[PDB]
Amino acid sequence: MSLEGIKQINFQSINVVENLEEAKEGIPTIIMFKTDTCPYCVEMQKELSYVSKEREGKFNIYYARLEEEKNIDLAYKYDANIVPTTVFLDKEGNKFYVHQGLMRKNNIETILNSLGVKEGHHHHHH
Repeated sequence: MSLEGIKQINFQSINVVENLEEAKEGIPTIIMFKTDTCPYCVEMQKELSYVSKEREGKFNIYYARLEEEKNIDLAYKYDANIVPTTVFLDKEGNKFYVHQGLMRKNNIETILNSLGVKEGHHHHHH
């Protein structure tokens, strides 16, 4: 939430990453492209929190802020021209499904299921 600012913004965003620089491979990668100031981002973030609640350690959620330079090429590489551009990638980053527009937990979650989310088999059984 809105605290610290330095490197603790993701206190509500679990399974998420600041940038691909922090993101890794193996676990399927979901890229949501967002401008600096965007309300729809927050709405989808909390939805993502719900998804992460039902899916601990399986995929990574990359918040692709248009605030940086890397997301210029990143944007076009993943067909991002509207916020939020949600592109669903499988384990190695196979761009399977892009969706430009807001969604909900169920629908996001179903698309992950459509990718496969194969890796991420590090989930505590209890």
